[PDB]
Amino acid sequence: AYKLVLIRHGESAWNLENRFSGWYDADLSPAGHEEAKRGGQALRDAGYEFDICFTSVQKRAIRTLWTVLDAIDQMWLPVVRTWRLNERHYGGLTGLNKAETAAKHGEAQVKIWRRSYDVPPPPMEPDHPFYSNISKDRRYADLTEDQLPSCESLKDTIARALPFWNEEIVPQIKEGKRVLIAAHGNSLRGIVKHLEGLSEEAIMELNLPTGIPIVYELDKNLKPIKPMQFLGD
Amino acid sequence: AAYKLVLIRHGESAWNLENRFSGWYDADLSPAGHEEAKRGGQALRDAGYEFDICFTSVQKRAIRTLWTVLDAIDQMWLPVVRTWRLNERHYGGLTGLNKAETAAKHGEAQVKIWRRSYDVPPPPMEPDHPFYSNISKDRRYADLTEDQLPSCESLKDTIARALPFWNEEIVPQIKEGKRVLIAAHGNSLRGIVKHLEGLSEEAIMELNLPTGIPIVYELDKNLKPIKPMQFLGDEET
Ligand SMILES: [Cl-]
Repeated sequence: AYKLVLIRHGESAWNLENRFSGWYDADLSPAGHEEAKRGGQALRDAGYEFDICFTSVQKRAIRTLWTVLDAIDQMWLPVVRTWRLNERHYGGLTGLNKAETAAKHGEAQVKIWRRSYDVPPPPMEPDHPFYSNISKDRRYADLTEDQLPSCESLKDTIARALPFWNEEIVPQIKEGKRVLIAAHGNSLRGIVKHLEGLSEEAIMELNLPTGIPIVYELDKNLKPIKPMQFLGD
Repeated sequence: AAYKLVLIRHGESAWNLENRFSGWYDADLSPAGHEEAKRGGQALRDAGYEFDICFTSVQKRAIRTLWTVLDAIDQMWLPVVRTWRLNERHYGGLTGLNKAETAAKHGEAQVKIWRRSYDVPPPPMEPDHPFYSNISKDRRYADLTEDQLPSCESLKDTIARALPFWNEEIVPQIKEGKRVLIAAHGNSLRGIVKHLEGLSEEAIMELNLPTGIPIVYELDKNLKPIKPMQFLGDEET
């Protein structure tokens, strides 16, 4: 019965300003850092061991992983980073707060986005304040023109995250390697929806806790044998 | 030049504080060693250095130095490759002893040989040794063949198992134009330097690389260094 472990990073610096970060590379707030320390301790106390870790190219996820590996004394483990585990690309809303967003786009469009699985946000246009910061970052230089989003619905995020699951994480699990994935709410949502065969409405209702190891027990077909469980007190 | 290569040797370890031989023991950085890695990463920030792939050992003093550097230069997203072949020199049965216990147990004639000799090993680390199961039975070495796991290493041994990684995994990256950072240990970095500069056994045993200092190489199309190694930072350091 394979064991798989997910962890979602905690509060960021832009949460403290209630700003949409998306692909903006906000660091953890001091408290999000503390959350990751606690998640680490909870894996230490339970005696968890891994053989390989996956994360995004965003530092709130990476620092969460680093904190956990420090806590469980497995700093030596192989680490693989991919943009395909990044947060959902919130396009033109990147950097705005909720008030600014409602003023610019309307309460109507806002409710549509909050409820919808396949309606993207506005694209990040070249005049956007963070257009260069994100879409001209080196770390994305290898992506083709069609892979680099200017915005993403949840469906888009999941559609680009699941190829990485199948391509690099599934082979490790098949070999018996114990996997730890440190990433973001929306990419992990993709993983959860695929593992559990959830519906659109279901996954959009699922909200993953932060800083808490999420444990999956998988059968030989990598199908969950029971619902996800959490680690801690 | 054709290529830029940066090396960095980690600072003080927790066992440097007890004057104990570390080798493959996975001692963490002391607070001063952590501070040194911060200063080196800052010197890389201020010079605006960029990397595309990082190599390091499987020892947390090297790894943590690398993490601190990547943090300082806002490049935590870079691919990181860890390998035992960049590990510190394995000090065999001397692991855990201080200088005085080593002299008492082994004698002045023997330590004198051990300090001036490129290719005489320390005593092997036997199963009765207090750190044998901590090191040799660490699951992180469980994929090494029997002949690869050392019980002890001369400097020549360390260099001998470091150079194949340099040749097969690092050199292809350099030749692809990728800008490499290597965060490792004095004796493994010594291997890389001796191969890069064609230094003699004598010259490499007299070369002590500064800790916490970015070491910059400019290499030609044949990965030959075009000038002496350079250190980045305030003149003070
Ligand atoms: Cl890493």
